Amino acid sequence: HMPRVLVTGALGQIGTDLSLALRDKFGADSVLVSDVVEPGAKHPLAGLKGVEKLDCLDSNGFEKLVKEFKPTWMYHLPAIMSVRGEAEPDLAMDINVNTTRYALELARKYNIRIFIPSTIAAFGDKCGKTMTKDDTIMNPSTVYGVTKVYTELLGTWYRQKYGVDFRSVRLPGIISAATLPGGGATDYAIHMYHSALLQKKCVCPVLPYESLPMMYMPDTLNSLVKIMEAPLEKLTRTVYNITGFSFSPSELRFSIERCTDRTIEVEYVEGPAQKIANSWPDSLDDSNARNDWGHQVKYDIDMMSEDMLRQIPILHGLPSL
Amino acid sequence: HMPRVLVTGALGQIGTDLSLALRDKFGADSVLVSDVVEPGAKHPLAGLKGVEKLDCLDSNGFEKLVKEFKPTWMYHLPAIMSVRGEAEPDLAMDINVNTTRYALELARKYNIRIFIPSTIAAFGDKCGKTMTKDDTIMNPSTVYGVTKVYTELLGTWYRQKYGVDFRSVRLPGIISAATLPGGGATDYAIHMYHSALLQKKCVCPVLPYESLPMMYMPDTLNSLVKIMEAPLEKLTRTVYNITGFSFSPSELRFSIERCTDRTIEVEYVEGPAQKIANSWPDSLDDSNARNDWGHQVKYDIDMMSEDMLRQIPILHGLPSL
Repeated sequence: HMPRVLVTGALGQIGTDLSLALRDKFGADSVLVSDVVEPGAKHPLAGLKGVEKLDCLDSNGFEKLVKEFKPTWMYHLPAIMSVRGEAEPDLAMDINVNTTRYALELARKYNIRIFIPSTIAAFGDKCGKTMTKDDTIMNPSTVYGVTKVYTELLGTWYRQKYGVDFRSVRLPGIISAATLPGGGATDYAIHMYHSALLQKKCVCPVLPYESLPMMYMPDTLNSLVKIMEAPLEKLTRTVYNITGFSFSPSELRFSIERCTDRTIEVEYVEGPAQKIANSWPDSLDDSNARNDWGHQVKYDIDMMSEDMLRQIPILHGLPSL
Repeated sequence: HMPRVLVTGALGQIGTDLSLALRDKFGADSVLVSDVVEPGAKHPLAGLKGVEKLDCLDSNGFEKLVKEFKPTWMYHLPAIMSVRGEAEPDLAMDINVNTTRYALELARKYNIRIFIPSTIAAFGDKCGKTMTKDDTIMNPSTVYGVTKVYTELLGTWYRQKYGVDFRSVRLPGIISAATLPGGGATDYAIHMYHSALLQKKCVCPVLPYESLPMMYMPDTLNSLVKIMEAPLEKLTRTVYNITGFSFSPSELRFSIERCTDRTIEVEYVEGPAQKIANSWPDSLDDSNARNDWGHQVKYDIDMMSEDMLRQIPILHGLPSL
């Protein structure tokens, strides 16, 4: 008595862990996962069955896959995110605007319950940055943000017009031990944990007191399954803020140093992430999600740090303790 | 010392009258106007020179025209509007989302000051319907509205990222004597004037006390030129509410009956327009436009009605007085 689940953009951070959690909960031939490239050699789902190559800009191949697999749920996860979007805006528009439109059409044509994530990047500096509401001014300063406002609104219209069961959350910063640190908006956090484990200098591009809403991956995974399991009648809206807890870089540093009893050498040197982060909320009001469908958080910042400092050596072979 | 002006979607109501006003102000070889079809036989600019056929979904033809004409201003006016958009959403998305993206890219590549209109249709029922602000919640219930929120935000991002001089107003209901009445959201108004002149029954699909922001075409034309003439430094934003005055159907009826001293036989019978109109503002706060660039209105509802009742017989040969 269980869903058939298509995941697109499955090689991302969320897509990888979600795919594995869905397989474990619903069995692996109940779950098909896809992405535009094949899993890299050491990628967590390299070698596994029921992972496919699919360019979501190839609308025929996209429909062919939906036609053959017959999903009842789809997690449509491809996105060019905030930092990379500012370098490759053509691709962010193609992915985040065109493949969203195709995905919604397929959800309509094939009767699929469709999850498309939005993001705190859909907010900008007029949002009311403290305990930001579900409904407020949306003035995003990144093209990624701009495309996600459109995705929210387009999905919602599909719901009203065609009865497409469109569901979404605005993802906060998502922390996990699998992620590698580059230049993403909230990547300083993961760089910080690596710096602590390697006992090397951490140059942090987000300013020390710039708070953001954040969550640890297990809580995210839980809520992403849970919003899809809810019956439609419990949902008063299509798009929900969700949060775990807020922190700034100085607070994260504090949590890590507390667990290790070692001071991280940190220099706060503004980078591209700062100006973006500063346009985003400090914290979200996620009370609609709590009330309608039971969004819950088990991790606080210190439980998260304990788990991160234990996992990262295991998953990436950095030094432990 | 004058602009070179490209108008796209020039056969619409605004496009036709604007094209003629720009020609008269700047000379006709300073103005190129285009649309996807040729002007119908009796259309106001049938026969004229410097009107072209161009499918704005043909991005090469679009660039070829910009390349050859070398505009310094572009009024990018094609749109599938609120009622028709609900019947042809594929076309509204193609036009209102894809051609907007092309137009902005061209404005960037070719250094063009670009006007793309938005609309009160970008608002929905959470906007704060009285004296709606420039910045508020945008929850449009029509696909046309959804695409215009995206246009606002995308244009604004082009401005910030690339220095594209993107300018926009949220058009209220626009009244003019040239328009013919069909099923558009605010077409009851024009049907009402025809009913009065023909002394026939008027079946009105908007409920009698449903107020909307409105303006008469000459004031619109004025503001559309004026926002483009402003120097960039006077503009504190890219998108401006503009209004003339608000009315409901009963108020319009009142104005017309007052000018004619004849009672119109009106039956208020809800149609598709009502539910849409009811999600839109009653009135707009246009004080930013007034302050930054001098938006001004000469017509009130009775001056408008006097002019409409004089023009419509002249332009369409209905009975006069």
